[PDB]
Amino acid sequence: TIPHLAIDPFSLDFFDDPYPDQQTLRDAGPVVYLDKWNVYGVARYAEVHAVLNDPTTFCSSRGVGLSDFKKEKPWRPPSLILEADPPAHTRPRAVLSKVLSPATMKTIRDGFAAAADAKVDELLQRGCIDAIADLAEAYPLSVFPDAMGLKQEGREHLLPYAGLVFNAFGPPNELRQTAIERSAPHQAYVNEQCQRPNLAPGGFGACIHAFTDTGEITPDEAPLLVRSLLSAGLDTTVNGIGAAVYCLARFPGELQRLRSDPTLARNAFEEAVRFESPVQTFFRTTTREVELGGAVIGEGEKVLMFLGSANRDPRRWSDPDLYDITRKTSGHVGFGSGVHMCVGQLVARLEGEVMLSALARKVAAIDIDGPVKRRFNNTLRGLESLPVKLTPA
Ligand code: HEM
Ligand SMILES: O=C(O)c1ccc(OC(F)(F)F)cc1
Ligand SMILES: [Cl-]
Repeated sequence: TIPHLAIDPFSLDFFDDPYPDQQTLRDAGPVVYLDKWNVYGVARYAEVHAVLNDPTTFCSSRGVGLSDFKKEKPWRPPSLILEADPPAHTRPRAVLSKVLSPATMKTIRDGFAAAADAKVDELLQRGCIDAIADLAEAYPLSVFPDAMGLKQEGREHLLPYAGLVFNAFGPPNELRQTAIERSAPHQAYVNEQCQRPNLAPGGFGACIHAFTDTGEITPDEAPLLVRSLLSAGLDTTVNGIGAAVYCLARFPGELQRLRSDPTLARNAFEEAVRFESPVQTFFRTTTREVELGGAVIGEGEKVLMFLGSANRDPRRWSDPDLYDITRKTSGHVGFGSGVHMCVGQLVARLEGEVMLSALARKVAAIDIDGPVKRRFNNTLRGLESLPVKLTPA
């Protein structure tokens, strides 16, 4: 009843061009079995959305990577939010929601926008730049560590640590094994920065620790919640902004529409998140036997959700393979859906908006002018290098 496929969604060939295999996964059936890793897969929008929105049946506390925490030791102590189910999930989630709230966004928006404008002005002086290292990486590095309250020393550990976290959700392939082999110095740095004395006043980290007297979290929960922001808060935005710039570079007609109305910046970023889906995949684990799209899945089974495939499913989207900055993007699953839906989405959207606004106002053309190099990661989709020429407006 359930089709069995040999596709390895964590192979370099798949990462290099996932779209044919993602159509094969969608068209084989609503539920497939991936023989390579002994997991179920759902690649259509309908089933991905259904799984995300039944956290009781499709839980997160047994891990959202391939590894089942009931069978293996987690590579690091479980996240108190990402790798927790209700009710344990609920109060840590509420704390992060209030730490990354609209009021916080109002306090940081002016500085984030000034840094975006400054970066684009700087890049225009150089003309030919690498849109990854010099923009998608450089801009988040210029605002987010400071917004966390991190000291300057050791920030070079942040992107390596994030690459490790996202590789570690994958199966035990070479990408994951190599990441873990090199992890010790990055874990040491990150864990140390999570302690209250090491987080500067008024930043996200200090605000988490300040919430430890309301009865929502205790002081011993705050370091791991800081760890969540140091795991998820930087490399995601790097690949979100990189996706948006890559989209504008490939689709000059959409850059031209964005220039003509810079208030489309926020939706142009949201559409880039749908179109590229920088966070490609997450797993759930079934807590009971369950019927999903005509399939009977037993208890204790891993289910792989293809978020990027769901965001390209023609059953849900018109012209899914087109980048359209005025698309009605509401409902895409690039930030997830339901109780775990990205708690940092207001930070991600703020960064993406102000960067695309700066480009819209200052840049007339974005032309790829060198070899494009892809970066391979078990969970993240994005580029290693994107050489572009920026023409000033
Ligand atoms: C374009 C940028 C981003 C994308 C595409 C993205 C994607 C996602 C997705 C798909 C989830 C759902 C995980 C699941 O269902 O298991 C999630 C959750 C989460 N994200 Fe984001 N994220 C981004 C930026 C950020 C930022 C900037 C932060 C923090 C500053 C952040 C922190 C988190 C946390 C802590 C969770 C776990 C929430 C929970 O389990 O309740 N993310 N993200
Ligand atoms: O809590 C954490 O450590 C954590 C780590 C990664 C993560 O990934 C993404 F969902 F994509 F943002 C979310 C949360
Ligand atoms: Cl760690």
